[PDB]
Amino acid sequence: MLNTTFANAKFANPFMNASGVHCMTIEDLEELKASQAGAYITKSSTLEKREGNPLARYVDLELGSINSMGLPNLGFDYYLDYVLKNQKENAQEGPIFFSIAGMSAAENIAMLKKIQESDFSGITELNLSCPNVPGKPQLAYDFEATEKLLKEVFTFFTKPLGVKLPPYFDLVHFDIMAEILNQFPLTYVNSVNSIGNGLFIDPEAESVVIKPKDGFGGIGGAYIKPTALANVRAFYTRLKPEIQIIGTGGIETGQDAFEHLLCGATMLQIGTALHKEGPAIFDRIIKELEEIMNQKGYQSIADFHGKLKSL
Amino acid sequence: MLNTTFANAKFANPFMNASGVHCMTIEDLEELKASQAGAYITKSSTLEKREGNPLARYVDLELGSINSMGLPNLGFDYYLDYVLKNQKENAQEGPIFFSIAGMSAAENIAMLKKIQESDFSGITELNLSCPNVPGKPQLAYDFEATEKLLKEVFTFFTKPLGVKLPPYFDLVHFDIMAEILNQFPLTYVNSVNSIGNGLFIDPEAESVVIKPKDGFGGIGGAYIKPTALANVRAFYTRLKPEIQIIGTGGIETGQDAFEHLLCGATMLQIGTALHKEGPAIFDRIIKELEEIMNQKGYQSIADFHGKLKSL
Ligand SMILES: Cc1cc2nc3c(=O)[nH]c(=O)nc-3n(C[C@H](O)[C@H](O)[C@H](O)COP(=O)(O)O)c2cc1C
Ligand SMILES: Cc1cc2nc3c(=O)[nH]c(=O)nc-3n(C[C@H](O)[C@H](O)[C@H](O)COP(=O)(O)O)c2cc1C
Ligand SMILES: O=C(O)c1cc(=O)[nH]c(=O)[nH]1
Ligand SMILES: O=C(O)c1cc(=O)[nH]c(=O)[nH]1
Repeated sequence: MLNTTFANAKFANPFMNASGVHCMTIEDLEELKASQAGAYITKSSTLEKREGNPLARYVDLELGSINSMGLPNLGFDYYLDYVLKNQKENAQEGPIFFSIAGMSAAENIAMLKKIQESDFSGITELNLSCPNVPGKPQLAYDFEATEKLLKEVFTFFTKPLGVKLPPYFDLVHFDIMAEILNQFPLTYVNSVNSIGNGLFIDPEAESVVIKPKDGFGGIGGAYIKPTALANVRAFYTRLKPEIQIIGTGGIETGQDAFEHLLCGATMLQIGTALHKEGPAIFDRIIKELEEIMNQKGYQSIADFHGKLKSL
Repeated sequence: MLNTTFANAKFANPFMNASGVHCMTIEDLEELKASQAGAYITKSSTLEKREGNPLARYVDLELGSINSMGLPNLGFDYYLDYVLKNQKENAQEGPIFFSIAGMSAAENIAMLKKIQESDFSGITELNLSCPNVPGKPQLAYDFEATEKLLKEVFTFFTKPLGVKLPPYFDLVHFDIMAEILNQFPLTYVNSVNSIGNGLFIDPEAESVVIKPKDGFGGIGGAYIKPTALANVRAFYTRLKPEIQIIGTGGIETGQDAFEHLLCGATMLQIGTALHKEGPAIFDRIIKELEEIMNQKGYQSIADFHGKLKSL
């Protein structure tokens, strides 16, 4: 019942990991491949391998998570070599998704050229929102710099490309961004990365709980669902239908997933809850969603996709 | 133990209602005066009375609230006449706070000129984040327009003035705004208004839960505490010490208040939790904070104010 078409490919169900979670090593990626996820995405990579930030850099909270990982990753070539070899042995009803988060515009262009030049036939996700690098305004909060980068990208990049966006909080920003993105042949937008630079405090110790950046980190989980649904819905009513949506933020239960799909998401990614539970989450949440659909008489996601009702 | 000095005035404790909650009529305001709040603030006003948005416009949520009130208020002259008459009968160890939220730059200047010309001797709060008017980018997300307005204001306004800001999510935005505000003789900044334009869905009805704006509204409560603490802390390490801070966002318990004061807030405001519980919240949360302080050996807020430790 959760069969999905996205970016002209067929998936068994819309669920994926969110970039950054369970997707750093080839071993992690093979575990996602073995799970019941519909599709999976690599850790956002940079040209050089990176150790990332000092530890403690991820903390589980009652209502979600806070992190400032610092883009720890094994480097672009490691992920590219893995996906290229995994295309060479044909199996996943499913392109692999490949996230990049260069430390500059130049680095993102350089990685996109290598992807474009390679045989990669999967789907690439450009991270415009990589939030826990110290010293850089999220690129997707600078509308002019975003537009300039995308213009340069689409002078050469003809393979399927989505962008990973930070949350926006003002309807006029949704208007401005949809006007920028609508001029390109983008495959998708992925809404939302972490809510940026929140703070969690241990009141007993009177201190922050993560080490980097004086304790400020991206917030995920149940704290952010209201903003994530809003971002998915607000782009769903504004983007051209050529650009589809991946919804990420606060997905733990089948009900949370239902809600993103009702707003207009086509694939769904799970971050915080997958961190906590491990890839057994995918079997649990697919069953929760199917049970919701069965109670409502729904046999396919097209029965309620995008059909959130106003009052 | 909770005696506080702020804006050169003395208050019995730092707690207040947040603007918008329990502060629309004279009767509401007299109930906050009667309660144990240390101080209180009026509903944001406009020059003309406004009925505000269609109903359902406020909803209680398990983790906070969503609202799109539309700035329902009884109009500037009604609040000004009330505070002016309440200054005339001398009592509150405590200036009243007066919030304004003009529908334009002109209306805000017009109301500020009336306050400056009146005998008002309390404190004014200029709302730069009034989020549920349909058709207007939050003014405080437009740094150029914010700076231009504040420049004009401080050509004439000599009385104690604070600004109510929306949450920021990028450390560079904290830098830009602190640079703008630090050039003025502002009394305070009040961080945070709601998280803007979030969405809450009833999955059984498959619809949004508030009427105006296709169900998008400001989010308050426990959802937003990580963001509000970050915004208080980030302005506390950047603002000149002349500009003090009011923390608002997700305060329900003594521990939540403790955390905001640890970040640097001097006064605290309670929105969602006061909506739910009514003015008896002030007695409860004062006692909770006092108990935390007693357990730590603290006899005054200065023992821990702003002393949040990094790792
Ligand atoms: C541990 C961690 C690492 C993250 N790293 C990335 C990453 O490399 N790239 C990406 O685009 N987002 C990353 N994020 C953001 C997630 O992809 C997702 O957008 C965020 O956690 C919102 O989802 P959630 O509520 O399910 O956690 C990361 C999140 C987590 C918790
Ligand atoms: C019912 C509603 C009305 C609001 N109206 C205003 C108001 O007129 N002006 C103001 O500056 N903020 C208003 N806000 C925002 C609150 O002052 C406070 O910034 C927001 O609720 C965050 O606090 P909380 O987590 O304690 O709710 C209102 C909030 C509530 C829920
Ligand atoms: O690796 C990081 O810290 C990271 C990247 C990103 O895009 N989002 C986030 O929450 N963490
Ligand atoms: O009146 C409104 O809707 C209101 C104004 C404000 O500044 N903040 C908010 O949450 N609601």
